[PDB]
Amino acid sequence: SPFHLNDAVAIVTGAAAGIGRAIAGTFAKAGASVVVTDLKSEGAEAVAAAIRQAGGKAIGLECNVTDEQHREAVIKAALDQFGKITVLVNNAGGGGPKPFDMPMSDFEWAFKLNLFSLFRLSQLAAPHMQKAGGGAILNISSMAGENTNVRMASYGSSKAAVNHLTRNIAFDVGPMGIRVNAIAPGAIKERAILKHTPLGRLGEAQDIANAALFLCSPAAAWISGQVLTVSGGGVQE
Amino acid sequence: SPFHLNDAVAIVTGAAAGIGRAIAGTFAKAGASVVVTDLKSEGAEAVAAAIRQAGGKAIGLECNVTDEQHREAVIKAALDQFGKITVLVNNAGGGGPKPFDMPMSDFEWAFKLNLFSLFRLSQLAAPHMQKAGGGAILNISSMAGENTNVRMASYGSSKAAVNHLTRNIAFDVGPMGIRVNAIAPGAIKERAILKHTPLGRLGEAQDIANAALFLCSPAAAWISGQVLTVSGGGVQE
Ligand SMILES: NC(=O)c1ccc[n+]([C@@H]2O[C@H](COP(=O)([O-])OP(=O)(O)OC[C@H]3O[C@@H](n4cnc5c(N)ncnc54)[C@H](O)[C@@H]3O)[C@@H](O)[C@H]2O)c1
Ligand SMILES: NC(=O)c1ccc[n+]([C@@H]2O[C@H](COP(=O)([O-])OP(=O)(O)OC[C@H]3O[C@@H](n4cnc5c(N)ncnc54)[C@H](O)[C@@H]3O)[C@@H](O)[C@H]2O)c1
Repeated sequence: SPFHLNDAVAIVTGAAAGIGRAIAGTFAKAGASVVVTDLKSEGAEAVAAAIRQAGGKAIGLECNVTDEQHREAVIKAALDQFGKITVLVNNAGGGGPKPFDMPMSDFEWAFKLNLFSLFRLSQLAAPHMQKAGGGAILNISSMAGENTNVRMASYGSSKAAVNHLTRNIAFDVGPMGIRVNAIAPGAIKERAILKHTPLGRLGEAQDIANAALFLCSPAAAWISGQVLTVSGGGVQE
Repeated sequence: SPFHLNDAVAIVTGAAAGIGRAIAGTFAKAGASVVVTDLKSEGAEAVAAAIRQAGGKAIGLECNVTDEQHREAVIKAALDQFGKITVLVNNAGGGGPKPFDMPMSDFEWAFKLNLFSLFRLSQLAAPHMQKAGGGAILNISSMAGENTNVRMASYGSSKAAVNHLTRNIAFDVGPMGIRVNAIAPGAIKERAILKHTPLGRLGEAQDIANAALFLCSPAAAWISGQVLTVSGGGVQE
């Protein structure tokens, strides 16, 4: 079936917990060899070890995605261990509400963490994807990227930039055989949140991971440049 | 796995050819009992017979989706044949370039065919989907819904209303356990088209059917109100 990742090699960032952990484990179960990375070296090792215990192939490494030396070490470790790179999941990111008069370093950090990092990791992975005959990049954005609200100058604008980068670089890397899509996750684990969620329950990490698996699999081979919101039907961030 | 449709009953409209035919055959392979419907009675029967011959469960019926008597008969036949309805794929639609000074009968027909039909079928299916424990509605839209161009007054505007209807009614039926999503196909089957298509190839019916299966399966149980464009990375109609 096209919904598997047979013979894939997937790098997942921010994968020690939450969404990134669920994607790592789901991708391994679907047949991918997984390079599990996280800011915290022990958290990444834990998830890679759990994947190996369950029968999958995985290694875990420390990677601060804002550190160019860490980025290059992940690319090299994927190639040394598994010989190619075909999938990159840019899940590491962060931030949140901040006042309009925030220090400029806070505003700039949001772009370094949420945007400059993945872009650079996309640059680093793309030639190896092309040489492997194609691949898939997946960016984890945020519903703040399409929404408008108070205290969102840095978080909303940096995640919107992730969305627009996704749509644009699909044109650049399509001819290399590479698809690029994004997922905007909703609230993943109260009564207030449920009032704005038509499906009436909070999201699970597995919900994001199932959509990630689709967008990174051959079942989505002709889908690129899309931002898919996984929110239970809700629109409010 | 979450990408199967076991014990589902899916109504697919406009399913004698093209995208609807691929959805019907794909959904049956994934486990659904399929009610194949089309304006052309004999085309729908041929597709259902091929599904049965491949080992699936299907019946074929005539249904002009613009005819309220046909819409009621299809709902009743799905319940009479399989006892429930859990998936509705509103694929029947049409239209195309028309001059700005078109007869009003042409302008209104685009809304009768592309929008009023699917709204009514969604109304008729929804109470049965709730009694069956929940369900999924999938609307087949068009990239003309979000694009802007000449000669698009009726086709572009009516397909855009489908996109917005999808997002809005997800709020209404979410509490009934029903998800509503749309797929906007691009160029599904030249040099000019490929020039604006990053992935370098024309779209196939099976590309739409693979996305349809994802969005109607438990793998997308917390995805609603989305419009997924399947276009090879392209943005132009
Ligand atoms: N606003 C929203 O709607 C929303 C909601 C949830 C998640 N998200 C996005 O999803 C992604 C994952 O978030 P989450 O909620 O699962 O986070 P989480 O806190 O559950 O886990 C994040 C993981 O990433 C790691 N990490 C943090 N900074 C890092 C860095 N610089 N380099 C590498 N790894 C790092 C952490 O150690 C942690 O293990 C993020 O991009 C986040 O912005 C957005
Ligand atoms: N604009 C785009 O980019 C684009 C491209 C492809 C498809 N689409 C959409 O996808 C859907 C299917 O398109 P396709 O290319 O597979 O069409 P198709 O011509 O291959 O087949 C469509 C089927 O629908 C049936 N049909 C026509 N009118 C009907 C009616 N009133 N009631 C019931 N059935 C009817 C036909 O008999 C035919 O079997 C349509 O909604 C179409 O608008 C849009």
